[PDB]
Amino acid sequence: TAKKDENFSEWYTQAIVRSEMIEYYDISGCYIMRPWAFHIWEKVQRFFDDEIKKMGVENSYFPMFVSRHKLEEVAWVTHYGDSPLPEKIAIRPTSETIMYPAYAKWIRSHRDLPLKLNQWCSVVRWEFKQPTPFLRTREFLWQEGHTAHATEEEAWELVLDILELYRRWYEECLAVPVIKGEKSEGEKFAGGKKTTTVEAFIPENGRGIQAATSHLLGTNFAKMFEIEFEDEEGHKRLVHQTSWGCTTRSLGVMIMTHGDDKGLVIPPRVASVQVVIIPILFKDENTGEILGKCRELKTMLEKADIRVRIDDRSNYTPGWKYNHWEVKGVPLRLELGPKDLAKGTARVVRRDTGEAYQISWADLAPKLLELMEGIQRSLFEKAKARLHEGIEKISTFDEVMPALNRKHLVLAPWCEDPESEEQIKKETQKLSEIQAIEGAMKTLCIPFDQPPMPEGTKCFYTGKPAKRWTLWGRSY
Amino acid sequence: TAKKDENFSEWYTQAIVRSEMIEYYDISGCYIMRPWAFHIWEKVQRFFDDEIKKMGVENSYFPMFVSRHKLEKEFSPEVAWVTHYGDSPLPEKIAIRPTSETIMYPAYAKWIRSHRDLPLKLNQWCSVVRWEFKQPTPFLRTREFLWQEGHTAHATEEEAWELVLDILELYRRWYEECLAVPVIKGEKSEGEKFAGGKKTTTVEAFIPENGRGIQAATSHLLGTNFAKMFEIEFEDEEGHKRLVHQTSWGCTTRSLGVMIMTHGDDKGLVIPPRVASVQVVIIPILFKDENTGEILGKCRELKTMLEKADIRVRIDDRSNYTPGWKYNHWEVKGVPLRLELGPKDLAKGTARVVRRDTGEAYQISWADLAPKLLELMEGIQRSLFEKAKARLHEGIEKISTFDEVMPALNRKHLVLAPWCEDPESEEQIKKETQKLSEIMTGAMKTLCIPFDQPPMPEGTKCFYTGKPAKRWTLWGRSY
Ligand SMILES: Cc1cc(N2CC[C@@](C#N)(C3(C)CC3)C2=O)cc(C(=O)NCc2cc(F)cc(-c3cnn(C)c3)c2)n1
Ligand SMILES: Cc1cc(N2CC[C@@](C#N)(C3(C)CC3)C2=O)cc(C(=O)NCc2cc(F)cc(-c3cnn(C)c3)c2)n1
Ligand SMILES: O=C(C[C@H]1NCCC[C@@H]1O)Cn1cnc2cc(Br)c(Cl)cc2c1=O
Ligand SMILES: O=C(C[C@H]1NCCC[C@@H]1O)Cn1cnc2cc(Br)c(Cl)cc2c1=O
Ligand SMILES: [Br-]
Ligand SMILES: [Br-]
Ligand SMILES: [Br-]
Ligand SMILES: [Br-]
Ligand SMILES: [Br-]
Ligand SMILES: [Br-]
Ligand SMILES: [F-]
Ligand SMILES: [F-]
Ligand SMILES: [F-]
Repeated sequence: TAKKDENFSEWYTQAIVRSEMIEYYDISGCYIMRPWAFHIWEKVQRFFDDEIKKMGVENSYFPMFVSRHKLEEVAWVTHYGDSPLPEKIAIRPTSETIMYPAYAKWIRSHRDLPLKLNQWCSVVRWEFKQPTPFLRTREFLWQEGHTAHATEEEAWELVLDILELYRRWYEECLAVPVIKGEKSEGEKFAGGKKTTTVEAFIPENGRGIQAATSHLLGTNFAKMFEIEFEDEEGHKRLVHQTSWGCTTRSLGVMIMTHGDDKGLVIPPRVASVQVVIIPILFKDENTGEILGKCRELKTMLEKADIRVRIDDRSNYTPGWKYNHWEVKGVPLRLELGPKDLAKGTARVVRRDTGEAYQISWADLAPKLLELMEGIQRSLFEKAKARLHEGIEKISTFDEVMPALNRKHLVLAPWCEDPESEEQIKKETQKLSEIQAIEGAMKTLCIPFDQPPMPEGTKCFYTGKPAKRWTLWGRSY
Repeated sequence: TAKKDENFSEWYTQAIVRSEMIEYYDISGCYIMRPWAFHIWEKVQRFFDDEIKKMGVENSYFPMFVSRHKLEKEFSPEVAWVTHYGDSPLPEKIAIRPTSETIMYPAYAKWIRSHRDLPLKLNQWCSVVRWEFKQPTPFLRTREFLWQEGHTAHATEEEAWELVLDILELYRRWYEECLAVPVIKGEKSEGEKFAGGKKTTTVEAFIPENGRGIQAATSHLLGTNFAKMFEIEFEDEEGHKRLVHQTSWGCTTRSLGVMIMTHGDDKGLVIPPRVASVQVVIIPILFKDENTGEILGKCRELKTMLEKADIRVRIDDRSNYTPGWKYNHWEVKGVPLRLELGPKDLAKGTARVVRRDTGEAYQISWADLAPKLLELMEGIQRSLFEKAKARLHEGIEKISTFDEVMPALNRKHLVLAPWCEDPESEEQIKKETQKLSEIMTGAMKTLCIPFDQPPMPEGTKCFYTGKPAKRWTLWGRSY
């Protein structure tokens, strides 16, 4: 009902509910993840988990509770039954304070390193602001990896390998283009040394959003938690640590990237159902001819590793089913009616473009595989083009507000001084308000891919010598 | 180092710490599950997840919090309550899930409208919290634990019951086929079944060293009781509203504890090959620079060859540990097979292989390695299971009268006794056995009413009440 570009947030809420991905919940900021969405989480989880296992990272499970003093918008447990606890305990917002004392105990010698752990769990961040399903929620599923190394070089190497896996999670599984970069000093994880990130862009509201993160923590947590090892010469040294995480936010980004006015569009690589078979039957009927052929076609397609679901539910019209599965975002629908039975073909409609194909039964499995690769690729390339058109390369501050009013990001030469970022946030916030009467812009990332910087280029805000091209915009 | 048959509890503590399975934590009743334990969990999780997906069960994720009014729709002391965010008190307190019925079933009532929506079959892998102020046991009884909970809804009772039994058979396979732990299928007594369910089925395990039974997993026929409570109804094909027939089932990381206690020995863990992330560890014997490069090369060749046979191999080529250290390390961790390669073996074209369960050593040519190791692993798996099954059979005494109860309990055995199944008699038996044990609770309770029933001769009396016995019932002290 709501059009994606006209009323984006209403479009989003409608799409995630009518698709049967999300059920809203009486406790604000928490959502039920139904199988249509949870299957996508399972797919990217399997991909990422298989890859980090190749790197020697091992899964674990640490408690969801942390004691008050060890933690020093956290949800506090204070009672069991009607009886108060001796001390109140917090639900994890992240697990540094839960894991790193164990790391201190475990690590004694250089022979104990590197230590590489991951866990899949949920965390709780009880912010009072209004939630956004998938993107900003009070409880969410994630994975957090935490490693420790004998040298800075090895930790940094892992940071970048994990960031590349996050690029693949988004770009290869979810067909979402992302930008690799480094966070500004004011936006990085405090208590880390350097934060790398992959950033995505939502064209409909012009907002950047952080997609995943990979931190070079350095030795600051080692000194805080006394994580030391004896080296090959017998001297005590601090470990060099990393941590990295990615959440069900990724599903939200996928939904927003590929959806259209009709509803969701799910990339074939992660879709719970890749091909829905719709028999063209009407109430009663059922002689078995058409459903028999559908079952044959399902078996044949499943032998080619295609995920297939026959919607043989009675008392829905074929058009009702077409719209139902389009709203859910199934990438291909296969229609089988009497005419198709009589000619030995089936009619296949791809979700992203609406293009229809008449395919002989014998040709179904290869053709569908081909179409699937094409849909996946096309979804990514169109989204990549939109990303490129949403970034304006500028040189002076007078170009900022116009570009933000076109719902674009800006790539601008920046001095990288931390005070200027706050200034810029405030100054853009003010200018925005003033227009509004008739909203702040921050750094998203300093991209790894740096265009050339002509000698003597000035920072777009301060006029001081610019160091690097920086990506700015409004953000989630 | 404690011996398993002398101080069982300290043996267990040392076994799970020394093998790097658990780490202690400052919040009582919670433990850290280290990677070595988590590998076994991942194996049984993958097994069970694949099998329920073949049945059409889909995974999902429901919130960890539930509202007061939803939680108490109809145990209360065991629920952890969240009352504050930062320093602000919530308007109303919210609870952490001890189980998810009150969270999922309102959603079921909304989602189910027509027979076209059935069956609805969902599962989730998560953790739950039961805040008992009693002493925990690592894996077996903890305040937070990992589990899966499945919840299904069906148009008919017959279909629901078939699913209950199919899931219970998957739990039998989880314990017996993966973990090599024998279990007994049965039905819970009226006093021990899930309240507000119709029939609870169970698989039960036994710990010989302390004589205790323990529930291994559970599968409930809920019937229509929760459908009434939550108004989960469907319009059948003639437009009449009908109640759904429901099931719920679960199993936890307690399974790992049971595996440890069943197969572990004085040397530490013993991991069944089917759940071992490392089935064969290859130890290069490096000493005085004798043939270092050729030995390492041959180890890598053997690893490739074994992996083509789908054997899970690790080469422990770490230079900062001696070979003898590595032998002990992987023995304490329970790796089923150790492969030793030194210059003597390199010359002979053979390897020395030692199996963890018995310590027997084999000299195996390289060309024979893969089929011989596959044979040895199936032998180890089967032998672990069979020896545990024999201990289970020897731990059960079939009795007729109440006077044989306390002697059998003092032999650390369970009893199989003819029982009237009256629920008051179970409470009376619990209290009386506890009293007699005084002269870790000594009470004896029902473990299950086994599916496999011995003959019941006409006129057999209940071992306690003397009324006519209905069925043979398995009783013991328990976890
Ligand atoms: C799912 C998810 C995901 C993320 N992030 C953060 C970065 C990250 C990435 N990359 C991680 C964690 C991986 C590193 C990611 O995914 C953050 C939140 C969140 O901050 N939740 C609390 C909350 C609740 C709420 F009702 C409202 C707000 C709210 C409203 N306005 N503002 C400004 C906040 C916030 N949640
Ligand atoms: C891991 C786990 C597992 C199980 N169960 C229950 C049945 C089940 C099976 N099969 C499930 C859940 C699958 C159906 C299973 O695995 C129960 C508990 C537990 O009751 N935890 C709380 C607690 C903490 C604690 F510190 C101490 C005690 C305690 C000490 N003495 N007594 C009498 C209690 C209890 N924990
Ligand atoms: O959570 C982090 C840092 C990193 N932890 C490991 C996974 C990847 C992740 O980026 C930063 N962070 C974010 N939000 C937080 C919210 C609260 Br509440 C607390 Cl106490 C602490 C934190 C906190 O430390
Ligand atoms: O948890 C159950 C019933 C079933 N739920 C689904 C998975 C399998 C499981 O056996 C029984 N049970 C057990 N312990 C509980 C503890 C508390 Br606290 C509460 Cl409120 C409720 C319960 C409670 O309902
Ligand atoms: Br994938
Ligand atoms: Br974060
Ligand atoms: Br027909
Ligand atoms: Br004991
Ligand atoms: Br899984
Ligand atoms: Br339970
Ligand atoms: F150092
Ligand atoms: F596995
Ligand atoms: F290896």
